[PDB]
Amino acid sequence: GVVDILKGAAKDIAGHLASKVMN
Repeated sequence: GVVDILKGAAKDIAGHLASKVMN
């Protein structure tokens, strides 16, 4: 289940990062 935790983390990190890409 570690993946769920790790991946769930990338979502928050990559989420904010990719947020600027959408523009």
